[PDB]
Formats: sequence, C-alpha cells, structure tokens
Amino acid sequence: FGRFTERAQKVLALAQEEALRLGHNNIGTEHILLGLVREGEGIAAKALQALGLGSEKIQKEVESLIGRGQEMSQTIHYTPRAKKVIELSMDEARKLGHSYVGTEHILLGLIREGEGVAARVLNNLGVSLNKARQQVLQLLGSNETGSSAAGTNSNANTPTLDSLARDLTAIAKEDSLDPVIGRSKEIQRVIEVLSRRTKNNPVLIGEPGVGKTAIAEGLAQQIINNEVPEILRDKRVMTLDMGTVVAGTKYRGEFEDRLKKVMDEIRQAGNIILFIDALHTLIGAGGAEGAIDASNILKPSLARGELQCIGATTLDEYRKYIEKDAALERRFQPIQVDQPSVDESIQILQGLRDRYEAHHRVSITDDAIEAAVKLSDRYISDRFLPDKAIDLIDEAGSKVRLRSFTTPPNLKELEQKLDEVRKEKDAAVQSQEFEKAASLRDTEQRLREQVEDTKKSWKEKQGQENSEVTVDDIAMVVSSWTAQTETDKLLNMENILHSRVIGQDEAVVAVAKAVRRARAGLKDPKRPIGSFIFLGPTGVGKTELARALAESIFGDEESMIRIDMSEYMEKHSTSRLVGSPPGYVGYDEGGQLTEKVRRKPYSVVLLDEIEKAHPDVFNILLQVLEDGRLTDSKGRTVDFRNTILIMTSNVGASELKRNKYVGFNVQDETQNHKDMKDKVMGELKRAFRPEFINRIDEIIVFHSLEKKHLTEIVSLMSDQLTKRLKEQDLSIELTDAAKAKVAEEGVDLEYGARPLRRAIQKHVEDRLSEELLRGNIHKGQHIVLDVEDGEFVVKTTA
Amino acid sequence: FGRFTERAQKVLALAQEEALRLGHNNIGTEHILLGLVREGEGIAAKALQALGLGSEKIQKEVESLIGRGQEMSQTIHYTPRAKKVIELSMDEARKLGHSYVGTEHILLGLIREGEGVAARVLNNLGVSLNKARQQVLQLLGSNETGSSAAGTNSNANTPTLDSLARDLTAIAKEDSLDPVIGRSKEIQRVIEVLSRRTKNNPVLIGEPGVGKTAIAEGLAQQIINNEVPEILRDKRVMTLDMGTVVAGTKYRGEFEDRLKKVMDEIRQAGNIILFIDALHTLIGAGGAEGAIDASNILKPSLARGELQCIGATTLDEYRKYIEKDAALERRFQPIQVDQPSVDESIQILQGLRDRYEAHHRVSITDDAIEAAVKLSDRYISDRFLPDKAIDLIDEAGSKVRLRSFTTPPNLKELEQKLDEVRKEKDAAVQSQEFEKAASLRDTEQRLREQVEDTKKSWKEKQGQENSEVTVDDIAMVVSSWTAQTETDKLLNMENILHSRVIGQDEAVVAVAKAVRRARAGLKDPKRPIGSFIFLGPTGVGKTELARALAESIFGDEESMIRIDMSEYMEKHSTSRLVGSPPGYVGYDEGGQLTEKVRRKPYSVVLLDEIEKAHPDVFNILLQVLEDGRLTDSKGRTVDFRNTILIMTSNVGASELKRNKYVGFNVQDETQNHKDMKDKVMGELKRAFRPEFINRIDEIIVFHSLEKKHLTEIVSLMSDQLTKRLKEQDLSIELTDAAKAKVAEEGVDLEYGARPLRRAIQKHVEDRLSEELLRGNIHKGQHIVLDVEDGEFVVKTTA
Repeated sequence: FGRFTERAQKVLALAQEEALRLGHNNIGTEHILLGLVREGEGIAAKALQALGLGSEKIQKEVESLIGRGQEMSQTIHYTPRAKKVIELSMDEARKLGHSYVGTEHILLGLIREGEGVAARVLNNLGVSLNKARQQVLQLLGSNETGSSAAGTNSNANTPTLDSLARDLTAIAKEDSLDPVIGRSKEIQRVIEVLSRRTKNNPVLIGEPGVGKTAIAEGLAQQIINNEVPEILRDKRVMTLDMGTVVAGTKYRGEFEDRLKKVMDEIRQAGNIILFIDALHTLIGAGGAEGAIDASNILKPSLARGELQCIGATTLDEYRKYIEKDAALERRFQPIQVDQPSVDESIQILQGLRDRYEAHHRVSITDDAIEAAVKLSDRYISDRFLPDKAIDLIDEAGSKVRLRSFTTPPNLKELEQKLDEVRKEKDAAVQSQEFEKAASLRDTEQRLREQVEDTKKSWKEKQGQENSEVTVDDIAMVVSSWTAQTETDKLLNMENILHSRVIGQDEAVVAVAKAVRRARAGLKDPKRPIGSFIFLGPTGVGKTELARALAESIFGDEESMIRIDMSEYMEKHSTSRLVGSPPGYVGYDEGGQLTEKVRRKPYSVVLLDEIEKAHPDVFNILLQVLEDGRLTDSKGRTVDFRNTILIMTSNVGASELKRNKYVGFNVQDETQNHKDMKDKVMGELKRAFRPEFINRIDEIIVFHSLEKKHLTEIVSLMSDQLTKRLKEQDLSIELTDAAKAKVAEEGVDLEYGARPLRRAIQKHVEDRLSEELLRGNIHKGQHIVLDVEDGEFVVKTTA
Repeated sequence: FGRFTERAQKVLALAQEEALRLGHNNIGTEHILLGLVREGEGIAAKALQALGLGSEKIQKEVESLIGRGQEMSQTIHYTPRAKKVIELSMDEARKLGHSYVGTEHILLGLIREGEGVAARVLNNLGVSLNKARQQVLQLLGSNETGSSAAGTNSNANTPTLDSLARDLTAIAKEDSLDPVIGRSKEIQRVIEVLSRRTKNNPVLIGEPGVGKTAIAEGLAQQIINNEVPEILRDKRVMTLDMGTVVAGTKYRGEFEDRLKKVMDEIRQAGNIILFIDALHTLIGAGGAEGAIDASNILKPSLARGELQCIGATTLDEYRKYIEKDAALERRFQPIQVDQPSVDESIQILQGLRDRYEAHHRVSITDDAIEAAVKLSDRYISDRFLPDKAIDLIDEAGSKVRLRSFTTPPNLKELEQKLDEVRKEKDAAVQSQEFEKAASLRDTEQRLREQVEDTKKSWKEKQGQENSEVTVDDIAMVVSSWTAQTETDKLLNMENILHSRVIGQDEAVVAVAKAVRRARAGLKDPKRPIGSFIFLGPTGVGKTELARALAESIFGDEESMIRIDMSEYMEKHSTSRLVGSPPGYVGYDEGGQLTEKVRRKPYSVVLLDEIEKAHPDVFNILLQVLEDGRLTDSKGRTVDFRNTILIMTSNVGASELKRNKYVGFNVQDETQNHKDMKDKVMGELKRAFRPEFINRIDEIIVFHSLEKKHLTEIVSLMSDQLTKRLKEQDLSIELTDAAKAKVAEEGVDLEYGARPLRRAIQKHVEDRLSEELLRGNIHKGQHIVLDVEDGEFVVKTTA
C-alpha cells in the first residue's frame, strides 16, 4: 500500500525480532501476535494487555509453538500466514476510512486470520480471538481530529428534524465545519432576499457546475450570528434532503406524503430556512414530460413565507418558475451565481487533491491543476469550467499511475521467467523427478527475489506519480478523450492542422490563429473558441479543416457537430428528412443544433452551405456566434461557448472546382492556381448576407480542385480504405507510387476524379486481399503498397 | 439579541456581582447558578428554590471552587461557559415562542450547559441537573400576551369543527385575531350575496397576489360583533383547509371519502358558512385535465343553500366554472376584489411595517414605504403593485441589517491582526518557545477586547435601522432586483434613456416624460404605463431606446420583451424562421404574444412592425393598450399593466437609414439628420391603421446611419465584445481612439458598416488575447485599448 501509521509498522518489525529470539526463523502469525504485544501498550499491544496478555506471555507461547532453537537467522522474513494478517489489517483501516493503517487494525487483521499460529497463541493464553479484535477497535480506529462536546437545546424542533434531515448549522458547532470555498459574494445577497416576510425566498442561478453547495455553508454561519434581522434571530437551516424522501418511499403517493409531512411541520415559518437543491423537480412546470407536482402545496407556502426557502437552480431552470408568476415570483427573486471565472475553478481543484492522492497521483503538479482550469475553458469545453477541470486532473491523476506498475526497469522479463520455472518444476515433480523439480524450485525462488527487488525498484514510479498529476499528463488526458500537450496542441495547432489539410494554406493559418488566440485560455467562453466561415464550394478542403481542428484544437479527432442550412429552406431535405411546409427551422433551433452541442459543447459546429438558407436563419445562428448560447428545446441552454462555429458557403465553384491542366499552355496549371487563390476571397460575400459573417473570428478561404487535387483525392480515399481494414488487424501503408497506378484509371476528363475510389478498390483493397489470401503478406505485418516500374507491387515488412 | 424581560437580565447581572464577592473575578457559570437563585423567586430562581437550593447554598459551592481570593477583579466579564448559558436560553425561549427571553429560559439554558462551573455547582449541591430544568419549564411567564377564556363548552358543533379545520371566530373570542388591513371595502360586498340561503355563495375575484385572504378575517369580526342580520346571527363561520384533507391521504379515493364526511357535516345547513380558499380545484370542471370533482356532492349543496360558501379565485380561474352552470349560476354571484393600485399598496405596507419590525429595519421609513410601492410599479413590474412593494421594504428590511453586522468603523483590520497573533503564539509554543508564545499570547487579548469594542460600535447600524427601512435601501433593493436610486432612476429616467441612444433626443424625451410622469402612481395601473410607437428604419435607436427604457423605468435592460407582428400574419419564412406559424392572428392572441408578456409583465413589450401585420393584430394590440390585460391562451390573464407597450414602424426607413455623402456639403450628415427628425412623423401615418395607434402615449423619433451614427455603431459592438470577456474576470475599457483604429477597416462605400464587428475582433478581441498571451496585461487589471500615434496602444490601469 504505502501510507501507514508508526504503531502498525513498529508492531510488524517486532515479529522479526522475535523470529530469532524464539528460534522461529520464519515469522508466522505467532510472531505477528507477539509483535502486537511487543509494541507494549500501543493500541494493538494495549488491547492484548486488556484480555490478559503481556509481551512476555506471548513470546513464550510463541516459542512453545515452533520451539527454540531452530535459528540461524535463516532469511527471517514473513511467511504466507503472517502475510494474510497484513492484507486484512489494511482493510480493517480502509473500513474506518483510514488511508493509513495503525496498530488497532493490525490486531484487527490478526484476529481475522484467526487460524494459524497467532490464533493458537491467543487461544492458548486464555484470550478469545474476537475478544481481542473488539478490544483494539474500541480503543482507537482511524486517526482524525476536529470534535467538540457539551450543550443541548430546544423542544419545538422535535417533529421536523427527525424525518428528514440533518441540520446544516449543527456540524459547524460540532467542529466538523467545511467552508466550502465559493462564490462568497453570492452569500451576502441571500439575506436581503431571505429576511423578508413577503418575497422571502432566494433563488440562486448559475450552472451545476459552479459547486452551488459551497455557497450554502456560508448561510449556516450567518444564520447563527447575526447578520439576519433582530426577531429574525433564532433561525434554523434545515435542508430538504431528497435522499431521505426517497428512502422508505416506493410510490408517487408516498413521495407526496413525505412532502406533506415536511409542509405540516413548516409552521416554524418566517424564521425557518428550508434549503431545496435542484428546485425544478418539485414545481413540475414546463416541458412535454413534466416532473411530480409538489407545486400545489409549495405555491401558497412560498407566497406565505411558511416555506421561506432557498432555491438552487442552474442556467436553464429559471424559465419554469417565472412562468408561474407570482407565487413563485412573489416568492422568488434572483441572484447571480457565476458561469465560473477561471480562478474559482483553481481553488476547487487544489481542494480535491489529497483524495485523488487516493488514486495516488494528484496532489500536485501545480501547473497541471492550472492546466485543468486554463485548458478547460477552451480544451474540454464540454461541461462548465470546474467539472471539465477536475476530470482532466484525475484522468491524468491515474493515467500515469497506470503507466507506473507496467514493468520493473525492463526486468519484466524476470516475471515472465519465474512463471516458466513453476511449469517445468511442477510437471517434473508430477512425474517425480523429485530433484528434477527441486533445482527448478530453487531457480524459481531465486528469480522471485530478483523480480520483487526490481519491481519495488519501481517504487520510483510511485515517487513519480504519488504527488504529481503531470502538466503534460493533464493536458494529454484532455487530448485523449476529445499545460503541456494541450498548450503544445494550441501553440502548434497550425502544425497539426497542416498535416491533415493539403492545399488551402490560406484557410489553415486563418483558423489556427483565431482559435489559438481564444484557445490560449485567455478568452472567456461566452462565444465560440473560433467562429468561422469556410469558403469555397463543396470539395475544396473546408470540412477537412474542421476535422483537423478537432484533432489540433481539441487534441483528438472527436467532437464535431454538423447542421445543414440547406434543410432550412425546405428544398434540399424536405423529402429526405421528415416534415411538411411548417417544419424545418423548428427542428433545428428547437432540437437538432442545440441538443447536439449540449452533448459535446466542444464541437466544431459546421452550419453548411449558408447561401441556401435565407438570411433569417442566420440571425438565430448569430446569437450562437456572439453570445455562445441559444435557449431552445423546452428552455434548455446550450453552451456554444466552447464550440467552434464554422459556417460553410456556396462560393466560387467554377474555378474552385476547375483543375490545372493545359488549356493553352503549361501555364494553364499556374493559372488554375493563382486564379483559385483569388476566386474564394471575392465569392464569399456573394454567398451570404453580411449580418451573419461579421461575428466570425477570421474569414477562412479554401481554394479549388487543381490537378494536383486529383492525386490528393486518391490519398484521401486510399487512407480511409486501409484504416477501416485496420480493425481486422491489417497494418497497411500506401506509397505515393501506388496511388499513381490507381490514378491511371481515373484521369478521365469525362468522369472526373470519381473513378479513383473504384481504382483504389481494384489496386489496394482487392490487391491486399489477393495477397493476404495467398499468404504472401499477413495481418499484423506492415504492408507497403508501391508501384515498381509501372505496375503495382505489394511488399511486406514487420 | 435585542429583547429580554427584567427577570432574565436581573439573574444575569447578579451572577457577576456574586462571582467576585466570593473570589472569582471570572464569572463562572457557578455564579450564574447563584445568580438564578439570587434573583429570589423568578422562575429560574424559584425552580432552584424547589430543588432545595438557596443563593447561599450556591455561593458555598462557588467558594469551594475558587473561593477567596479573586476579589481583585479581572475587569470581571464572563467565562466561555457563561457565554454558552446565554446562547442556550435564547433557544430555550424561542422554543416557547418568546423572543423576549425570561427567567425560566435562563435556568433552562444553565441545564443545557450541563457540564461546566454551574452544572457542577448544581450537581454538587445534591439536586439533579434535569430536576432543575423541569422546575423552570413547569412555570411560565414572559411567553404570553394576554387573551381571554374562562370556560369552554360545545353541543352538536362537535363532529364538524374537529375534523378539519378550525374557526376564525374561536381565536377572535380570545380576541387575538388580526384585522387584516385589506381590502376592507371587499368585505361589505359579501353580505347581500351570502346572507341568502340560495345563491348565497360569494366568489372573490382579484389577483392572488393582492391579499384577498385579508377579506376573510373581515367576516369573522363583523359576524360576531354586533349589528348584522338575524340571518347572520344564529350562524357559524368555519374555515376549510386543503392541507388537512391531503394530510393522512395519498390517493384520490381517500380524498373523496373525507370530502363526503364534510358534505354530511354541512347539516348545520342554511346557517353555516364554509370558507373554501382556491374554490376552483374542487369543482373540477373544464380544463385539459381538470381536477378532482367534488362537484357531484357540492353542486346540490350550493343549490340547497346548506353550503353557503366563500370562493377564492383569481383573474383567470372563474370562466371554466360559470361555464358549468346552472346551479353554479344559482350559487355564485361575483364581487370585486382589489385590482392592484398604488394607493391600496401603501396601506398594506404601512399595516405590515410594525410586523416587519420583527426585522428592526422596517417599520417605516415612510418615504421608503411609498417608494416601495411607486418603485415597484416601475422596477419589477412582474408581480402585483402591492405584493412587489411590501417585498422591497422587507428586502431592504434585512439589507441594511446586513451592513450592520460586518462593520467595525474601519477597525475591520483589528480582527485580521488578532488572528495573526494566535498563529505566531501557537506555532511558537508548538516548538516551546514557551515565553516566545507568551508575549504573543498577551498581545492577542489586548487586541481582542479592542476588536470586540469596535464591533459593538455597530449598535449605530441598529439605531439607523430599528424603525427605518432606509429610503435609499428600498431603492437599492429594487435595484437588487432589477426611493433614492430607483426614484432617481425614475426622476432621471430621461437622462438614463438618453445615455444609450446617442442622438435621437426627440425620441428619448418623448418616452421618458410619459413613463416618468405615469409611474409615480398617477397613471392607470391596468394599461401599459407608457405606450409608444418607435419609428425609424430597421434598428438605429428604436430597439436601443426600448432597452434604455427597461433600464430607466425598470432598473435593468433585462426588462424588455420583443415580439414581431409580421409573424402574426406570416407570409415570409416558415422553415427558416419560427416553427409552426399558421393561424396567425390566433397564434398571437391564442398563444404566443400574450404568453410572452405573461412570463414578464416586467417588460418594455416592443411589438414590432404592427404596420406589416394582419388588421386583426392591430385590434389585439389595441386591447393590450386599453384593457391592460387580455384573457386568452387557456383562459389565462396576462398583465400588461406594468409593461411599456411599444409598437414599431419602419416604412420611412430609406432616409432613416441613409448615409452622409458630400455632394456639395460637409453638413450632409447634419442634413441626413434634419430630414429624419421629420421622416418619422410621416412614417406614422403611412405605416398603420388608426384604430390601434392612437392609444399610444407619444410618438418616438429616430435617425439613420449618416456619417455619424456609424462611428457610434463601432462603440456598441466593441462593448459587446469586451463584456462577454468580463465573465472570466478580464477588466477591459476602450477609449474612442481604439474604436478609431477599428473604423479604419469598415468605412467602405460598398461593403457597409457590417465589417466593424470583424475589425473589432482583430483590433480588440484578438489584441487582448495577444496581450494576455505575452503577459503585458492581465485579468483584474483594467486594460485600456487606445490609439495614441495613429496606431494601437496598450495601457494598464488598476
């Protein structure tokens, strides 16, 4: 394990001491027991001293069970009995929440292993084994502090507090207080809104997702002394805990009955504070599938102030309360809880370190915690600023902890061997062939010590991680799903985007710089990390950059939404997607676009071919580009604050699909180039209204379909083929030469660049399969596809 | 606390005196105990006197504790123990109602403090700790208020009043029933309509939400004493509560059975009055899901005149029940319950001043109450004109009480210091470094008393508040939502509307004066408190004033609806803007327009382009402006009663969106102006149909792009950028000079003033992120964006 208390460790070594002192050169449980009592009067030792066992009494018994002498100090270590007692003790401290293991637990574990020599020692010296395990437990368990005693009060409190529930005020007078770090400025604003008797109900709106609950412990403190008014003193804060309500309930009627009981006791009115977390569920308002309607009792209660309560709500929730104005608006009144500022994130992260140090990585590295924050606003980008954060931390706060125990130095070969020994040995004795197992046995246990010696030399991988979450690591984990390898991803985004988009350097650099500015963790998420228009017609490199943006920008290929503007005109998907004349935009705003981005807020959102849609759609979208939010889909709020908005457009097609070739000269090629590098940048404005486009962070231009583009199309198709074949376990690569023979059947002037897929099928798929079937090449072998002197040739390598 | 009775206080001071008299210059609880009994025969004192203890007996133990000497004082104050006894008594009086703590509670609090100097004195002088708390409980005094009674009897009346649900008359025969302030004129209207034995059912219709419930106590008082019909003499008034019915029930079948029992009990018939609040739920008729249908039993009960009852329903509720008929018709007959208005408001406030003087804030300030009302009407706006009001007083009626208990004068620094002391001291002794903690220890308590002395200088913040809710406070609290900084918001409304609409003063003053006059409670509170038409082009000042109106009239810009009337005739979009529009005028009345304002009555409702709308829509808008309410959309009533209805126009647009050119003059922007401050007053007649438009309270005038508005548009856009960045905690400001560098890229003759957003991104957004990235500027540093040499310049400021 690692991380134990003194008393424990001390009890353990004393066994070995007695090993030799009593002649039992192997420390069985008799010596562990002895160890407990030989630590004198520690919790183990002391326990044994209660039941009637001196250090003396044990070692003599111990000595009477393996005899004396048989010593020579022949490698006096534990044996498996003694090892069992230890395995148990660790859990006997885990049980008590200890991330350490002390004396008590060692006797507790000893008892657990209540057969073997220890067991016989205690049962011979007039001590019942469980009487001993009792005794240790009831002295001390886990080590902790923060406690106080003396004091009682109140009578009226009786009916309420039984039910349902713990009283927040209590635990902070018990010296079990936790701050909890908010979101401090929120707490002050509650008491104006609370110590009323007319609209006395606060309602906190933020995100889930801010750690709302942090603000709440604030209240506790102020409710005691003295901020709340003079005869509004003697306030108590009772939380209406959902967990207690569901407990003992198994029906809708029963759930209502529990709420009724709370309401009946609520007669403590106007001087009682009820805390309702996630307020919406009880009101049941809004939606097409509302929640249980507590609202009938709650509405007059809220208005009366008998239910003088505090509501904890989020981004979306509020709409469904102001709709039932005013008795949840003659009660309600709002106060601002953050869309978390970066700094608030950091302190939460730091706070939860020691328990990811139970996953034993984090605590630390500092920059890496910071990485969780800084990286989260732009890179994942999938929740709210602290939820995101902590995930980056702990993922990496385990990732390396996984990398930890993979090998000894490289002495993984030792373990492999030690296995092989057993086999030889075993089967040889199974014939017997006594000594024909023997030397193999001897070789085995030799091996074993080497194995274990260099695997606990890979305690260096513990000291590596067991306080470190790595900079690069936190970032790496953020890159993995969807500091260093996110900020290297950020800084070098352009480098990453160039390796997957061939041509359209114009486009790449434009996205790169706009995203990288935002993406440096220096732009608030409340607008896409990049808004963009991706110009050129379909087939010019637009989408491919969006994809490449997911890889570079997000650190993995994952997360890309994609919405068609052409459907929001009912004439390109009015009969390819279900609906009628009064549909299509209602599907997009009302459902598709907003729902999709709620799943991954990260996503490169591609609202394609924006010319086709009328400009009116663009106004709706415009709110996405500016605000970073839309509220649609039954009042849900979708964070496009983390998205990259990419609007593609119907731009310039004729040149921007024109190929090089010789049209008049060998300078018709260099006139497809210069011409395409002109044609995007004037065609863009014609493909849309300006109102959409200005709220876009750089206007990305993608140019033509050169000749030159043909051999780039072959290299897009062949790579998609060979990769879907990788799941089989085929490792394939195409040389440029092999893409050339494929081009031989697709330099058609009359059928374009379409035949290339078919010719890839013929020359790659079909050819690889015709080489695998013959056993010329194999799966797992790396397969190079080349053309030799004009004819394609398939070669194999490792 | 703030309130205690003599006996309590007397017990307390006597403790200190006896402390030192016996040689204890620290007043232990041992002296508090002594104190209790040294106050002779008060309930604490008496209690101890029962158990066999005199003040003498206590002091003897006390002298056997510290004893002589310690009569040299210590500036004798309490012990931490003694401070505990006081905190406990407070709760020991709360639990017995009392928030004006008496003697009993002090001995009770001693018991509570069941370990300590007292505790052991009392447990040493041979009396149980609990025998003492008993004795105090079993005699009360200073927990009552004086009421009447001298005997109790009943007859046939027994089964009914038991059940379910208590009678107003009983508590008013003890003469402890409240008036209530009301809604007094409402009570009168009942007595023809109720003292029938036929259609004897009054049915109160108002806002809920106005204090309808006030009227009910009205009846109680007048049916008892003393001049009323012989009809209403020989009657009983019984209140029926929904809460009791639901209690002990969790199914519909059980609820009906209980209701059957009630119906049987109506056998007090033709002389019994049943009060049913929220009457509608029981009849169960109408709706899309109705409610539980008591009506089968209840309907003949009303017809027979056995059930003579009082119905409490709201604006909207009634229609689908008189729709049932005709014993419903021969039951009900209507009476007017207060529709929210300013004069009525004030009277409620004043009435509940003294009762929110439980908050030692409000009662009063007079100006503050009036303000609460007047301010509420304009600044949220959402609720009802008197509910809003009382909430501000009580809101504020804690708000300054918060500012109370957080001051030392500026000696907040003391507390900070006193902490630091402990640290030094503590850590030093932990090394020990005994006297190296000592002097630090001594320095601590020097500080401490000084600290505490200046924390109790903030009894001056009590003397501020304990009957004065602060005028300014009410305003602050309304500003918290959305007199002084709301009536300065009101008075200076014009100034406030002017500051966000630059130019177009013509418009500003027109809106300003009409609302600012009106909202002082001097214009109809059942019609939009300003109606306006906003003419101009599309945009340019129109909407922007509506926003500025929200701020000035309502307190923040977040008080602005905005609905397009052209959708309520729709013939443009159906799949690119809005989902399912057909039915169109029906869509607005029947649903959408009304629903939106029903969400927020706290809004400048801006109904755009009623000019380009079906003629029915203008009629619909006309109802909003006249009635102030519309009842549609499931028979719900939408209060436009504290909205500002603003109907927009843009049929003169071209001149009103014209731009300056030279031609012959550089006074061409100021000749684009002169044309436009004319062009609106001609766009009115051309736009609309007359029947609607004339209800408008002023014709609001706007302008164009000119040369001149353009450079004002750059300053609107740059502010949208910097503000969404504030959320992360970037403090940004642009000087005019940086907005100038941006303008450099968007004063095109042929690409509009649309490029300005994009160029704001390049020169502001992009620039801030590229200045944060190199560490020149920072979050929470105020960041000035300038030009100072014809090129951009980065400054830092606090």
